Amino acid sequence: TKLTQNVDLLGLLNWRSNSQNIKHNLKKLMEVDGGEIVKFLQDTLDALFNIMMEMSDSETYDFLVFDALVFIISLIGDIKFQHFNPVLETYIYKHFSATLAYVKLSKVLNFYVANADDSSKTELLFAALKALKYLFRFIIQSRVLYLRFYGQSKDGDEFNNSIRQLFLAFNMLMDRPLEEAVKIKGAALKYLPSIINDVKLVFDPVELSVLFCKFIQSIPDNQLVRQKLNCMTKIVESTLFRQSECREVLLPLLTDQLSGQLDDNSNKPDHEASSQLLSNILEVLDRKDVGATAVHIQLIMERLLRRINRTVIGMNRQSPHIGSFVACMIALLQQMDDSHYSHYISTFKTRQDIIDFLMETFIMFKDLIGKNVYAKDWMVMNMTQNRVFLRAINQFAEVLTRFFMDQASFELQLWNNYFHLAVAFLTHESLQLETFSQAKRNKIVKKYGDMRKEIGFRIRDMWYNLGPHKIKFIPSMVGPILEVTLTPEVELRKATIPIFFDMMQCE
Repeated sequence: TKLTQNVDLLGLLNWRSNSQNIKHNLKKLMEVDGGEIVKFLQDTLDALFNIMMEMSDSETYDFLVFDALVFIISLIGDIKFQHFNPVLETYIYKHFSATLAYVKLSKVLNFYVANADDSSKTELLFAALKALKYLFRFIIQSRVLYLRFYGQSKDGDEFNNSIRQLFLAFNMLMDRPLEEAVKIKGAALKYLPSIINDVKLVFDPVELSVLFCKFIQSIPDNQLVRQKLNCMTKIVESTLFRQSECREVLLPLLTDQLSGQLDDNSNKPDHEASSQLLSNILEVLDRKDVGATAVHIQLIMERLLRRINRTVIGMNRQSPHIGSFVACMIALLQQMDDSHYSHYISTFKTRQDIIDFLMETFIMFKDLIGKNVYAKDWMVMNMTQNRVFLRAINQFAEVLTRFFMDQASFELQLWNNYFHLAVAFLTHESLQLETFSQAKRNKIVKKYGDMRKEIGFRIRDMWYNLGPHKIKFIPSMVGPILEVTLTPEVELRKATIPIFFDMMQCE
């Protein structure tokens, strides 16, 4: 476990006397075995730093050493080599002693990205794309080491610049024709968001946000849809916990790309990745102490609901992962508050437009409750979505009231649809269902109450409020009110039968 079989390594150990073959040894490093390396890799790192504080004037050696360490870390990525990382970070954060190397390293990266069209530099590029996370971690450590060693950076600004220009070269690669490096472009988008949680330390988070923003617009906007979605997933994942000052600026970009995903009619395959976004975004929104988001959920509401309803009427087919999108929209309006329904979801364009939107939503709810997308074993989340339907459909009852009694002296037909939903929802989850156990009864009751009670009371009181237009309704609507009157409970049945006498007197 100490004995080593290699000449390149050993000569580099006394590179101080092998000051000549440093170039040669470096040219010979690409075939040094991983086992040969791992024994004293950190020691190679220290010798490497000695080289870089001394012989930086051989920026040829900067390239060579750079690719050598990239080869080292790419080696380290393997399952055979996942295990040294504790030693790695220990050295990086206890014995790493490089101060200005990070400048040189970012510099070499910028060279490589600049010289990207060269096929000989392509693989060095792509390997660096793989190792970006460690590369940046080391550049962080070297930079902050320079910082403490010098107290502060008189020129940290030009460092931030280094970041920006390097980003710009990246941007123009994405502007460059795809056929050059389509693979490495995907690899880029994949591995860049690694660096951001380390960018946190030494940077303006808003600037990083807008950086990746510009990056995203730089995409050829008919390519790498799955790839870009996974990338932006890794973005939304991290540093969105540092919410307010990246949320607000990333978010519009996020909506742009997902709404491009919305309706192009090539949209069909990305469904999965769109679902991941939709999910992660709003669930971290519900992640409590990330910050205040009611406005933010408000925005997402505004410009994604009619969208997603259309979507899942198109995602309609039961066989696919439609249910995931269901989870999305429910959780949405679950978190999202009544106020926000009132905000603009109440406040759409010319009235008949919102009327059409509502009728679509209702016939969707009918498509949901009838033919639930669930195997009846997820009754937990099933009951929950019952709750959110309860709440949302309530709020829709109130909007239809506040805008659609005889103040709108007319336009009273849609309520047939309405009450169909009202009952069809009411038309399951009955006494025998809880009867599966007493535990089943009481679990449902304690956790949830008896939703049927207030469902009935809502239909009841809105029936009262329906006004003398009831005459337009009775003979048709008499169907459903028997289901509710037949409801196996006691109370709401007592509150429900009088409806008979009510339209009895109206007629």
